Order: sequence, then C-alpha cells, then structure tokens
Amino acid sequence: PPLLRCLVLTGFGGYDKVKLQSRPAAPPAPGPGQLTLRLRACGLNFADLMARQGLYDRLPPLPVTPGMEGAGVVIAVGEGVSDRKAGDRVMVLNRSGMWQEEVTVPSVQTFLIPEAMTFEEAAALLVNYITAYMVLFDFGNLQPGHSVLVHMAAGGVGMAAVQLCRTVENVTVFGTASASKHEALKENGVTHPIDYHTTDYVDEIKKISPKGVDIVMDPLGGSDTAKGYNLLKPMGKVVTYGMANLLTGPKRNLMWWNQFSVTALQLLQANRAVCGFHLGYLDGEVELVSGVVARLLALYNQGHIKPHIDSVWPFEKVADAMKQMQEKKNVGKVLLVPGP
Amino acid sequence: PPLLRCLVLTGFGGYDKVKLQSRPAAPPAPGPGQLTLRLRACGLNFADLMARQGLYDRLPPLPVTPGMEGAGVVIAVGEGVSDRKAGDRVMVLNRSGMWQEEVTVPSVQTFLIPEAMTFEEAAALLVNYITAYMVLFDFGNLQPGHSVLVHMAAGGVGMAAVQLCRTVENVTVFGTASASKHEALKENGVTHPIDYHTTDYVDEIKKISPKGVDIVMDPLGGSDTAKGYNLLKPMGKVVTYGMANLLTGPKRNLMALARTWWNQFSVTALQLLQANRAVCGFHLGYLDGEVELVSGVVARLLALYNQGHIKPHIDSVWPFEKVADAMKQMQEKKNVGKVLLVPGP
Repeated sequence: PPLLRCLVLTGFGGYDKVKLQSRPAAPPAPGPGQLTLRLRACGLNFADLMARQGLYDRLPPLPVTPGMEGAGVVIAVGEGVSDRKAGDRVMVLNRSGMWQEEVTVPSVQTFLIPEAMTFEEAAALLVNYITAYMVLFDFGNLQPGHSVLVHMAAGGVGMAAVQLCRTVENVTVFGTASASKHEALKENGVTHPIDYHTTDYVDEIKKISPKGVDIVMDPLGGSDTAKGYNLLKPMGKVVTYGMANLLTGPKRNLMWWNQFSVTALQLLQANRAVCGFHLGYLDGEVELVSGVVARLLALYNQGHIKPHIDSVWPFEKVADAMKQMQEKKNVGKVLLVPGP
Repeated sequence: PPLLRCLVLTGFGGYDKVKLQSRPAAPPAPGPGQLTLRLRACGLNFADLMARQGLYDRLPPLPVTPGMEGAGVVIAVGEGVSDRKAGDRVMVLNRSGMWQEEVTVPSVQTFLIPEAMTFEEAAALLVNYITAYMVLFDFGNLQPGHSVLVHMAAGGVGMAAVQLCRTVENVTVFGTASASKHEALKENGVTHPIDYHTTDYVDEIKKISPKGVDIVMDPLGGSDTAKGYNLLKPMGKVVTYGMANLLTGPKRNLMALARTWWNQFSVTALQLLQANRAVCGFHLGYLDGEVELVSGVVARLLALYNQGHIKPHIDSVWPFEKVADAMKQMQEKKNVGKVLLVPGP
C-alpha cells in the first residue's frame, strides 16, 4: 500500500486523543525555503502533553499532527535552499507535525546532525538540552562556585541540566527524583539527591545550604515555584520552564490556584530574579537559537554531553510512551518511531 | 576648637530635614577590625533621596547620618587589620554614616584608591559602577551583540552602565534623557538618544529595533517598569533598581501602605513562561553584608579603570552647608554624572 502513516490530534484531552491516520503517498514537492524529510525518531516533551490538553496557545487548529522535535533524513529541498540537500541527517525543531512518517518543514528550523551520533541521541538532544542551556546560562548565568536546584533530575531536561552543570567548575547540583533513581542521580552527576515524595525538599536543602541555592530550575510550577523563590540566595534566579505539577499531580484531568505572583519592589528589595522560558514560544530568533545549537554540537563532539534514552515506542504505542512520562516512570528520553 | 562636621537626617520630608551638625574631634580609637578615616569626598545617590523621604527601608532610625559611599585617608587602624595603614587613600562603601568628616568602619569595607584616581572620582565609583556591573552582567547576562535600554543615561548609574556596555563588543545602547544632555550621551557611548519628555521612548526604540532590546534598566519604577517589560526581546531581562518616578515633590514624606500595591508592576509564573522574558530586582542598599561578592566586583572594576575602560564623570561637588542645593540638583534631574559632597567650607 502506497500510503504514509501519521499521528493526528483530533481533539484535546487524554492519551486517547492521538490517533493513527493514513495519507496518500505523494511525491515530495517542497516549496521555496521548505524541506521534505522522512522521520527516523521523534521526541516526547511536556509541551507535547500541554498541547494535547489544549494549553499550547500557538498550536494550529485541530485536527493537527503533534510533535515538536524530530530527527530524520532530508528527502528533498525547495528552490533557494542551499544549506541542505537530499540524504543529510537533520534534527527538526517545530511547533507541530513531527509525529508522522514524512513532514515538510522550513529549512531554517532544521540542523545537520554530526556523524558518530545516532538518530536516538539526535531526537533526545534539541529540546531538552537547548532548554537546559538557555535556563542555566542565558537566564541563570551559571558561574563556577554556584549552587543549582534541578527539579526532576531523572527526567530528560533534568539529566541534560545535570550534565551541563558538570561542564562548569565546582557546581553544587541539587537533584530531585525518586529514591529508586537516587543512585543513578549520583551516577549522572548529582551531588545531593533528594526525594521530594517523602520529605519536603526545602528543609533538606536549607540544612545543607542555609541561605539557599543560586539557581532554581522549575519544570514543576505552581506552589513549588513560590518555594523556589524563597530558596534563592542574593542575585538568585528561579527559572520556570514547565508545568509538571499540573500534569503529574493528583488531577491528571485538569480542573491551579497556586500561581506565583511577584511585584517589582519585592524583587528590588530581595535582590532576586524570576524567569520564564519555553522553547515553543521562542522560534523566529535565528542567531539566538543557532548559537545555542552550535555550542551544543561542539560540546557533544568533545564528549561532554550525551543524550540518554529511556525508552523508544512505535507510533501504535504512542499512548504507552506518553504515560511513560506522565507517571514519571522514565529515566532519560522517551522517543517515538514510525515503525511497524 | 577643632571640630568634625556631620550631616544628620532629622526627619522625613523636604531638603530642610538634612542638617549640618558638629562634634568634638576626639582622638581616633577604632576597635578590633575597625578603621578610622577622615573623608575627603562623599557620594550622593538616589537611595539618599529615598531615605530623606523615608522610602529607604534599611535606613537606621532617625536622627541618623545618611550616605553610602565615601573617599578619604586612613587616620587610625584598629586591632587585627594588616591590609590597611595610616596614610592610605581608601574609598568605603557602607549602609549609612558616610556624610560626615570622620568615620570608623570595618576595614573589610574599604578599598585602596589608585594613585592616578582623584578622591572625587573615587567617591563616585563604588555605588554607580557596582550597580551597573551587577545589573548588566549578574542579572542581565550581557553578551556581545546585545541591545540595552539605559534610562537616565546622563545620571551616575546610567553613565556607568553606558561605559560598561562599551567594553562588550557591538552593544547598541538606547539611552533616555532630556535633549539638553543628549550630546553628553553620545560621547559616553549611547547609540540612540531618546527624549522621554518630548517623545514616547517605547515606540522610538521600536522604530529602530522593532523586536525590542535584550536588557532594560529601570531606575524609574511604577508604570515605566511595565513598559520595560514590553520592550524585552526573547530571553530579555528587565532589572529594576530605583523608584525615580516617585521621587517628585521633594517636600512630602512618601511612606504609604499604598506604596506596596498601587502602580506596582506584577507578573505571574505562566505570564513569564509563555513569553520569554525575565524580571529582576536589584538594590545595593538591600545587599550589604556579603563582602566577597562586592569585593570581587570592585577588583574587576578597578582593573577596568586602570585599563582605561571606565572613567567616573563628576557633575558637581558641594560643601555640607549646601546639602539641600546638592539634593535638588539630583532631584530635579539637572545633573550629568555624579553629585558629590565635601566636608569643609
């Protein structure tokens, strides 16, 4: 059968909203500035779960193919495209459409993969490590001697942040994950693993550092964000980049009053900083993202970062992939493949 | 009868509340770790104008001698102090007490003045340049190719920030001040001068850079803070370090419970997350006690000075008896650079 497979989001809601639909195998004809490519692997992000629940404000109208990060092979390029050609391995960063067999994207949103890196590391590199880099360095301005709190240090962005913190001299890493992963945390580079499930991490951090930490990374959101503000040392920065507490909390069917708010004078008198980052709402900045991608690839070629994979799932098991992240059962990156 | 002169803030209100008093010149006896020194010059900041109207929460109870930075000669060394000796030219950064002829301060809060540097430039260096360095780099994370909005670019902190931006390559600096000072801006390193009194600086910036700027420095506060938030590029940071919008009407006491919520910019976590901006707050007055941080910053600043990369510009120096004429000089925003104080007539 000369058909292509695609994952489509017909409605907003639970895991069942992602359906497998067919398409008429057609000859690739990307327009000017475009690029048709077949996908080898796809990444699963928390922004994907936010979009599936309807909380991505820049999502195209339904029905639409989900997926924001992919990795595959260029099959064709349109007129005016000289930086890319057929057969090149590329990492794609988009707003939607990455969870299918074949996709046509703007060539500006693709980046060539260096050799010796598999597609699995490539699909596990873009979103997580770009977010960790831009949170730690662009906003957090990570320096030697600093102290960092990394929430969900076992997750993809968490492990990425731990590895990136190991690149800076004398960085105290506070990692939060289940006790079953604590050992692995110390393997990943975490200095003090803390289990937020049994005890309150604020006191566990205050007993080791009474004044707090320099940087706080908050993919949790809600109440924890407030906590992250009060754990800040002078010149400290709390950077929120996710809503894990919303999708991992007791209400996995959302219906939060714990939204943190601050005034300008409160920050002026506390000498603290609040930051918001989300790669989905950032595209359009050519140099801003290209420099980060280049520095990440250079760090990779020096053997200093290596995306770890937790599990790979076919399209037919996309649900089993998403729940794998929803119940926080993943150690690494959850991937999708368009395989039978 | 040799006596020492002091400036004492006796009440909250107009310029008349800061009065010049005197005391007997007792022999200097600094305690352990202390240092007694006679001040040649003292720096006037906007925090002092806030304190005179009661807006400086960390100010000691009245009556108190205000002033955060001074520059003079060490006259007595307390016990345990070995890095300092008599005759040393030092600039000192404290929370209060610097508007007088003699001070006994912790030696760890003083720094040796370079020989090629005058006392006036020394008393004009610490507060403004420390604020500019920590705003642009610690919070703003200034990088080459960035764009910075420097409000009150003719002020002390503003000129310090412009000089500090000129050390990073290809930094476009937007400065807002009245036209009468625009010339002084362009030589200092401002790329696009803007008159906030005759033009709307937001759209004036957007005409040159439609996506905004990378860093915003807000000494104005209030509604302007909100504007600084809406001029931020992706990954942009707005750093508030003053409340110049409130410091009009120098004769009233500005303490109010409504200072906490009225015209106060507020933001939520999701609002910052959906955008790609950050909101920062800084105030050196609410920051003392951490000597290692500030000492590293001061060492870097003195290196930059000796390399000819920064130059403290002086607007005017005033005797103590004209402290009022000093304060209005900064309160009416007629100064280009630093307004200083000198003890003697």
